[PDB]
Amino acid sequence: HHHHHFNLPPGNYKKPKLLYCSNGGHFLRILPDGTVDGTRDRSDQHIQLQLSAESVGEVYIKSTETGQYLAMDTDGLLYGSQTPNEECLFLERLEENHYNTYISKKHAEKNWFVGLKKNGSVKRGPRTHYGQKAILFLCLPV
Repeated sequence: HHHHHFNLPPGNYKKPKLLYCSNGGHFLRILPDGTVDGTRDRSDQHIQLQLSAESVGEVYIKSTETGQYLAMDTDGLLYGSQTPNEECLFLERLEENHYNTYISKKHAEKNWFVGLKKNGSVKRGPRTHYGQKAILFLCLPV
């Protein structure tokens, strides 16, 4: 049983990508200390990510620089995990036909997305929802 639709973006896990949030034009970054936030500096060595498919529609977002896994905790907070756990899986879905959205699999029913606010700060799960511009990402080439 699904809580969401199954419109998926075509395969793009071959090479490393940059998760660009159109909302404020920031790049998703996972700092060495496990901190996650946004930055417009495309030359930043920590915005380069590598997605991997676990199950059709399920992905892992990993830092090529530090090797950390993007993850969302029970309070809806994003962080960088040293090991893959059930909080690192995201349902990568197509939104508005051409954007990408990443839903916490663990909290899929509550509709918790990966989102960046216009000031580049990470948005909290419960504060995200369909229809926002913070949940709309685009995988750009490194």
